[PDB]
Amino acid sequence: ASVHGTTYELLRRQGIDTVFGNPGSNELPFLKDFPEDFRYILALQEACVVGIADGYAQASRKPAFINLLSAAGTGNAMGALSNAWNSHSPLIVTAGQQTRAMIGVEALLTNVDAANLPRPLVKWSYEPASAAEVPHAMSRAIHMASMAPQGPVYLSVPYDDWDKDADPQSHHLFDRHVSSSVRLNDQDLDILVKALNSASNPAIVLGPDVDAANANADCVMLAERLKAPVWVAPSAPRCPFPTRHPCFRGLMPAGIAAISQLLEGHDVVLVIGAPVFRYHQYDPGQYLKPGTRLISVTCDPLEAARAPMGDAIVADIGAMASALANLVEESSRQLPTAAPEPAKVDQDAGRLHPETVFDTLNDMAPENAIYLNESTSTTAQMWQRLNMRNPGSYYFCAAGGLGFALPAAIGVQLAEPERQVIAVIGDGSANYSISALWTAAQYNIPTIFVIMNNGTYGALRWFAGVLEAENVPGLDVPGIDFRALAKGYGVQALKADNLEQLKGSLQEALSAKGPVLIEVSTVS
Amino acid sequence: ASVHGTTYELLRRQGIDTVFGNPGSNELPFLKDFPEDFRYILALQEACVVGIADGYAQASRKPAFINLLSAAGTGNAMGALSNAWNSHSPLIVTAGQQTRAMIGVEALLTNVDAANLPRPLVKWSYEPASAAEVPHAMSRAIHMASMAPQGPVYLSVPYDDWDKDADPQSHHLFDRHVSSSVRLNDQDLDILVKALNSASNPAIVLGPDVDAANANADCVMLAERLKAPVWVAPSAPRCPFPTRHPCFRGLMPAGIAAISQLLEGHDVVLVIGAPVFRYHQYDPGQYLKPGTRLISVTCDPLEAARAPMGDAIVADIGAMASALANLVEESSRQLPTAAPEPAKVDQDAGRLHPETVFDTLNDMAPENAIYLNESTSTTAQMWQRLNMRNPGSYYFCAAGGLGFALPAAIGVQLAEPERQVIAVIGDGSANYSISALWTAAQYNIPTIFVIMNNGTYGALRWFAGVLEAENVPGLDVPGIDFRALAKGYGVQALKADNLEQLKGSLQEALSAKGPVLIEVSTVS
Amino acid sequence: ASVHGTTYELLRRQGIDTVFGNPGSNELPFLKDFPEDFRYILALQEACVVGIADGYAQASRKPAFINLLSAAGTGNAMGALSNAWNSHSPLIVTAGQQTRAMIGVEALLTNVDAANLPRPLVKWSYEPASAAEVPHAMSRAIHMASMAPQGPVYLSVPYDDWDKDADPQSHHLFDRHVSSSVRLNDQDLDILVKALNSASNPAIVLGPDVDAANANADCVMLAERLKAPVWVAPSAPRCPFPTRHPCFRGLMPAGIAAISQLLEGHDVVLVIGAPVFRYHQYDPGQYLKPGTRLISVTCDPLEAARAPMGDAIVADIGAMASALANLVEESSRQLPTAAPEPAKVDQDAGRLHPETVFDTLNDMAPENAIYLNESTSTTAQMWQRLNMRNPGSYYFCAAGGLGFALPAAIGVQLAEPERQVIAVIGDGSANYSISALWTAAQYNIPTIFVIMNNGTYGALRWFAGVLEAENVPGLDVPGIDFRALAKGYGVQALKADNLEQLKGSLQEALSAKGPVLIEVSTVS
Ligand SMILES: Cc1ncc(Cn2c(C)c(CCOP(=O)(O)OP(=O)(O)O)sc2=O)c(N)n1
Ligand SMILES: Cc1ncc(Cn2c(C)c(CCOP(=O)(O)OP(=O)(O)O)sc2=O)c(N)n1
Ligand SMILES: Cc1ncc(Cn2c(C)c(CCOP(=O)(O)OP(=O)(O)O)sc2=O)c(N)n1
Ligand SMILES: [Ca+2]
Ligand SMILES: [Ca+2]
Ligand SMILES: [Ca+2]
Ligand SMILES: [Mg+2]
Ligand SMILES: [Mg+2]
Ligand SMILES: [Mg+2]
Ligand SMILES: [Mg+2]
Ligand SMILES: [Mg+2]
Repeated sequence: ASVHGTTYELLRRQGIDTVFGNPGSNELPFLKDFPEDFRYILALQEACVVGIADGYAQASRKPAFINLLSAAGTGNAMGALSNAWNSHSPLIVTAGQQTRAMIGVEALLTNVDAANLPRPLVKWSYEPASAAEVPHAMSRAIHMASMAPQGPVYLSVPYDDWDKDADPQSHHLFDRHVSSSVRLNDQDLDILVKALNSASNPAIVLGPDVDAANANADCVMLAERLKAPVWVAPSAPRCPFPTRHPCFRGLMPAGIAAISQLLEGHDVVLVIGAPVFRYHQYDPGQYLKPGTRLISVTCDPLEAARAPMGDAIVADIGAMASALANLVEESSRQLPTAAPEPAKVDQDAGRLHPETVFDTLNDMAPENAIYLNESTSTTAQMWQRLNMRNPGSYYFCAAGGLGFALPAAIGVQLAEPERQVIAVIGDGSANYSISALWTAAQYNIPTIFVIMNNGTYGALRWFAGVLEAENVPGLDVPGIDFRALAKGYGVQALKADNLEQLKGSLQEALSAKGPVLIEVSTVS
Repeated sequence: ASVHGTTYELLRRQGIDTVFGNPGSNELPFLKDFPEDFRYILALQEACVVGIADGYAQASRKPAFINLLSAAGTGNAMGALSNAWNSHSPLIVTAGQQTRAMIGVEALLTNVDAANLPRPLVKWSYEPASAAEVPHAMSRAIHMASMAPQGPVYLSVPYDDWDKDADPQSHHLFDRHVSSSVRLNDQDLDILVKALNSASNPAIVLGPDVDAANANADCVMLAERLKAPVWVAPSAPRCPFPTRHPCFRGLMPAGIAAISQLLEGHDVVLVIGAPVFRYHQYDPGQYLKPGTRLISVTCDPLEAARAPMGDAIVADIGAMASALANLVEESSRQLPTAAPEPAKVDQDAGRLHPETVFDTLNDMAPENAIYLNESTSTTAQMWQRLNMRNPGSYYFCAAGGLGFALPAAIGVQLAEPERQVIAVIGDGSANYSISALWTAAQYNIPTIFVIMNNGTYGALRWFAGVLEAENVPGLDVPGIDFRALAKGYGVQALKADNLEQLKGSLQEALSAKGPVLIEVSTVS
Repeated sequence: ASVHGTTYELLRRQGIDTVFGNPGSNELPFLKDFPEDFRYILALQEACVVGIADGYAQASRKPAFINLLSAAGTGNAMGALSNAWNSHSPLIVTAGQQTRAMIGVEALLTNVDAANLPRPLVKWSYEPASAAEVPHAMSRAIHMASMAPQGPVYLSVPYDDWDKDADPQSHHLFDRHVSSSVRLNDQDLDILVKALNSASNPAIVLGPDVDAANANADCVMLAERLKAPVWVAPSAPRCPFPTRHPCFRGLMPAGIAAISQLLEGHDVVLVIGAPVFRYHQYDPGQYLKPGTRLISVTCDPLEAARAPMGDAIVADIGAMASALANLVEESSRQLPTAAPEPAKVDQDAGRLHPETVFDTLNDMAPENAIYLNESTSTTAQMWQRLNMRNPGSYYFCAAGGLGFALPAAIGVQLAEPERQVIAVIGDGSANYSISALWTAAQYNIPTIFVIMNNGTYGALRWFAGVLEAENVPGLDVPGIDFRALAKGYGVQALKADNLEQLKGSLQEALSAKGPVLIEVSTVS
C-alpha cells in the first residue's frame, strides 16, 4: 500500500471522514484520488477553514481534520488556532511541505522550521523524518488532539511522501483505542464528596469543558443535590448549564475583585471544567474572601498549575461530573430560586437596542437553537436574554480572537443539521472572516447571520472610556454594506432598520432553505 | 517622560510617522493621546494590516510600523509575515500584551510565550523584562528590521508599560544611526572585477533586493558595460530591470534543469540580490552545466549558505551594484538584441484571454504605473506583456502566500501617490484579504483592482494536470460577485465581459478620483 | 513580605527543604539569608548538581529543587536534563537571570531567550514578567513538575526580583493541593478487568513509572492473580519488580523483532508504566505477532500517542495498579516457575569477568542495597545476577546519557540513608561527572562506587563489531587512575585486581563510615 492509501485508511478507521481545507500545490498529492467516502469542505481563506473545522469539532465532540498549504496557509490560520487552544478544540492541522529533494535549497513553498511555526498554540507539532513514518505521525496527531486536555496539533508532510510505499506494520495503527476517561481514585473522591456534603453554602462554577464533555446534565443533577447556585466561569467560550434552571446565576464578571465578592459567604466553591479564572479587565483585590475555599476539577494540567488559589484535581470532566452527581447526598436545604426575568428596555420605532434583538431572538428562535456570539459590547445582555435549555447552545471566541463566529457557525450548523444556528456578530467582527460566507452558500449550510451594525468597535470605545483614554484612532468602521457582502458570496440578505423589520426578517430567515444574513441597524 | 512619550519620540526621530493597525484592548494605552504628527491606517483584519504595511515599506524603501492585538491579532497576520520574510521587508510588528499583573494567571488576551509565536518568520522577536526597557527594545526592533538583510521583527509590550516613567538615559537612542551599507574589500573586489572583465560570455541574474536597493539603474549600466543578457531570478517578488531594455531576457523558469540549460554556454553568471535559486516545480538535473561558474552577491547570509553552487559575497546590494557598475571595463562585444514583441493572441468578442488583458493594460496604463500580481496562472504572460521602465513597478507574494497583493497594492499606492497602482488579482486570490478594500475606500487611496475571474483556482488545475492527479476536490470557486464585494466595502465597481467593455472600464478607472475594482470575465 | 521570604515559605509549605546547587552571582540575592530549616547541597559542576537532585527525587518520590547560574550553568546541566525527561523526574530547575535593568543591553550573565534554552527537555519553561509574579511562577513550577507525567521544569528569575515586595495575595499559593491520582472510569475499568480475566495466556510488562509510583507490590499481586510472566520494558531506567519472584522473566531486549517474538503466544499483553517501547538497536520485524493484543497503561499522553500498536489508557500508575490488582480474578492456572539461577562464569586468578563482580556483589551486599548501573556493556548480566527484592533498587540513565549514575548515586544515598547504595560504573562513564565525588566526601554521603575498568568504551566496540564498522577512532580510554581521582576529591580508594582483592575491598567498603571507590580490573 502507499502512504496515501494507508493514511486515509487510518483516518477512516479513527472516525475521520471530512477534510476542511484550502488547497495548495504541496497538498495535491494528498488530495488526489480523494476517497469517495470522504467529503472536502472548501473555504476561501485559512482562518475560515480552521474556524469552520473548529465549530464542527466543538459541536460534534470529536476531532476535525484540516489541510492547509505550507507556511503561508498555516500562518493565515494562526489567529484561529489561538482560539482553538483556549477552547481545547481537537483539531488535526496538516500542512503540505515541499518535496524532500527541494527542502534544502528552500524552494518556494518550503515551510522552514515547520514545527516551530504554529508554536506555542499547539499541543504537538511535527514533521516526519521519512515517508514511511507519515501514517505513524498521523496516528500520533489524532491521539494527541483527542486526549484530555484536547487541543490542536500540527503535522507537516513533504508532498512526495504520499506516493511512497507504506510500512505494512502500519496496520497496527488503524484500530488503536486511547482513553483518558479517568477520575479521582475512590479514597480521595470520597474525601471530596464528604467536603461537598458538609458544606453549609456551596457554590458551583462551570466552564467550557463541561459542555465539551456533555457533562451538562450531570452538573444539573449535582447542583440540584447540593442545592447550590451555579455560575459560568468568566470569558465563557461555551454554555455549560440550562440558563433558566433555578440554580443558574449567569456569567461571572471577568475580574478578580468582582469574583471574590460574588463568592463571599460561600464556604466551598467547586469549579468544574474551567481555568481559575479567565479574568480580563484589571480589577485588583482578593482572589477569595476569608471563609471561602475553592476546589477545581480541570482536564488540563496547565490550568491546575496556574490557578492562584484553591486545590485542584486533573481528570476527565465527563467522568468526574458523572461520579460527583451520583455520589453526593441530597441536601435538605431549599433549592435556589430562579433569577427574575430580564427587564424590557424601552424601544422606539428607530434603531434597535441590542436588548431588543436578543429578546426577539429568544421569542422567535426554536428551543433547540444554537447561538454564536461575536458582538463584543453586548455579551452580558445576550447571556441574560437567551433561554438556552440544551447543551451545545453557545460559542464565543475562546481566546478573544475575532473572526471565529462567522466560520464557526457554519461548522456548527454542519455538525448539527437539525438545530438552527444563529450567529450574532458585530459589524466590526464580521469582516475578519467575511469570506467564510461563501462556504455556507456553496454547501447550502443554512446558518443565520445576524449582523449588529452600529458603525463602531463599541467594546473598544467602552474600554477607552474606562481608561479615560482620549484621542484613540481607528475605532470607527463606517461604510460597510453587509447586504452587498452577502450578495458577493451568494447568501440571501435582509435588512432590519427597526423592530417590525427585525421581526419580519427573522420570520423569513427562519423559514429559508439556505443561509441568510440579516443586517440590523443597532444603536450607537 | 513616560514610556509612551519616549517611544513616540524615538519613532519620529527614526523616521516613523505612520501606524498600520487593527486596534485592541491591550493597545489602547499605546494608541491613546495618539500624536498629531502621526497617522493611523486602519484595516479590518490583520493579514490586511500587514499586507498594506508591507507594500508601503517595499515601495518606500523604509521600515513600516504595525500594531496588533496580542496572539490572535498576530496570528491572523502570520501568513502575511511569511511573504514579508521572503521579500526582506523591514516591518516592525508590535503586539499588545496583558498588563504585567495579569500575565501569570493567563487572563484573556495574554500572549503566551509571545516571542515564540511569530517564529520562524521574524529576524528578532522579544518581550521586554520591564516597562523602562520598552524604548530600548523598540530601538532594537527598528534597527533589526532595517539592517541588511532587512526583514520583519516582533515586539510584545504589556499594556501597563506605556504610562510608566521612562529612563532619562533613553535619549541616547533617539538619533542612533546604524549602517550596513558595505561592500567587498578593494583587493577582493578587484579580483571579482577582473573575472567579469575576462568573461567571454557573461550573464547577469537579478533578484528582488536589487529593486529594494534601487540598484536598478546601476545594474543597467553594469549589463551595458559587460554586454550581458539579464534575467530575473525565479519566483520574482519584484522587478529589478527595465523590461524592454535590449539586455532583458525575462523571468527565469523556477526549475533546476531549466535554469542550467538557460545558462549553458555562459562562462560566468553573476547573480545579484537573489537567492540561488527560488525554484518551485520539481525539475531535476544539473545545477549548472560544465563550463558555467556562478558568483552570487547577496545581502543575506542565509541565502549565501544555502546556495547549492557558486561563490558568494554577502554585502549591501546598493553598494555592490554601484561599485561594480563603475569599475568594470566597457566590453567591445555587441550589445544584446532586444527581445521581440509578444504575439497578439486571437481574441473574439467574448471572454478575455489573459494576454489580451495585459496587452490592454500596457496600452492604456501610464508609463510609471506600478503593477501587482496575484493572478497565479498568468504570471509568465504578465512578465512578457508589461513594459516596466522604472524601479518599483512590480510586486508578487514573495513566499507564494495569497492575500498579499490586494492589501499591498493599497500600501504601495499610499507610498507612491503619483504613480497609478494596478493590482491584477485572480478571483481565487481576491478573497484571502478581501476586506482590505475598505481601507482604500476610507482613506481614498486610488488603487485600481483588476479581478481576473475564471471561476477556478487555475494554477492548481494546471499543476494537477502535470501530476496527472485526478479527483482533486476544492479547485473551483464559482458564485462570487466581485462588484457586490466592492460595493460592500465602498469601492466603485465595474465589469468587463469583453474587450470593448475592458477598454471602457479601464478608461473610467484611470480617470477616477478613488479606488476602482474591475471584474473581468476571463477564459477558463 | 519580600519575594524572597514568600518564595521560601511557598517552598517549605510544599514540602521542599533542600536546594541542590552550584552558586553564581545572579543567585546570590536568592541564596542570601538562606533559611536555617533548608539545606544546601553543593556540587562542583551542573551536570553533577542535577544528577544528584535527580537521584534524590527518584528515590524520595518527591520533587527536588535545583539552583543554577544563568545560561552557562543551565547549559552544563542539559545532558542531565535529557535523562530526567525520560525518567519523568520531578525536578524544579531555577536559574538566576541578570537584573531587569541590565537584560536589554545583554550584560554578562544575561540568559538570552531564557525559556527556550532547556527546551525541548522540560515540561514547562518560564521567566516571570515582574518580581511580584515570582511566587506564582514558582507555584506553577512545583505543580508542573509534580503532576503526572512528572518531569523537569525551568524557571528563570532576574536577581533583583528577590528583594521586591511580594503580593499579599500570594498566601493563597502556600497550601494548594493538586492531584493527578486518577484511574479509568468504572465502566471501562470493568471492561479491562474482564479482558484480563478472560485471557488464556496473559503477560505483563512493567516500566519505570511503576517503581516511581511504588506500585511494585500491587504489580506482584496482579501477576500472582493472573498467573502471568512479568518482563521489564527495554532500556529500563528503574526496577519495577522483585527479580527473584517466580513470575519474573527479566529485561526485554530493546528490539522490535525480539520483543514480538518473546510475546508470541501471549494473547493479552498488559504494559504498565512504560513507553511502548524504548527500543534501541535496529531489529526490524513485526511489532506484535498475530494472536497478541497489547494494552498499555501509561502516565504520559506522549507515550500513549506514539505507541505503534495496542490500546492505551492514560492515568496514574499507582491508582491503576492498585485497582487492577484488587479487581482481577484469581486464575486457576499454575503460577509461573522461577527462572533458574545464572551460571557461574569460569574465573581465574586474574582480571575480573563482570559476571564475577555481580555475583560477588549479590553475595555480599545487604538485601536492601540499591544499585546504579553505568557499566554499559554489562547490563544484561547485571540484571540476571542481582537479587533486588525491594522497590527503588536500580537506576540507569533513562535517556542513555552517561554522567548520571555517579552523581545520582549520591542523591539516592542521601534520600535513603539506611540503604547501602552501590554504583557500578564503567571506566569510560566515570569521567563524565567525576567531580560529583567531592559532594559525597564533603557531606559524608556513604555511596560505594565500583569502577569497572577495562580501558575501553566496550559497548561501542561491541556495536561497531555489529555494524562491521572498521577504523572507528576514539574507542579507547587508557591511562586513568581512579584511585588518584578519588584521592583528588577526598574519597577513600581501594583497588581490586583479582577476586580475592575484590572480596577484601568490598568487605572494607561495606564497613566504611564514608564513601568508598573501588577500582576493579575487569576483562577487556
Ligand atoms: C483578531 C482581533 N483583532 C482585534 C481585536 C480587538 N477587538 C475589537 C476590534 C472589538 C470590536 C468589535 O466590534 P463589533 O462591531 O464586532 O462589536 P461591538 O461594536 O459590539 O464591540 S472587541 C476587541 O477585542 C480582537 N479581539 N481580535
Ligand atoms: C495562502 C495560500 N493559500 C492557498 C494557496 C494555493 N494556491 C491557490 C489557491 C492558487 C489559485 C489562485 O487562484 P486565482 O483565481 O487567484 O488565479 P488563477 O486562476 O490564475 O490560478 S495558486 C496557489 O498556490 C496559496 N499559494 N496561498
Ligand atoms: C553523554 C554520552 N556521551 C557518549 C555516549 C556514548 N556511549 C559511550 C561512550 C559508551 C561507553 C561507556 O564505557 P564504559 O567504560 O563506561 O562501559 P563499557 O566499557 O562497559 O561499555 S556507551 C555509550 O552509549 C553516551 N551514551 N552518553
Ligand atoms: Ca459594532
Ligand atoms: Ca481563477
Ligand atoms: Ca570500559
Ligand atoms: Mg511560532
Ligand atoms: Mg452531526
Ligand atoms: Mg512616498
Ligand atoms: Mg534549547
Ligand atoms: Mg529519605
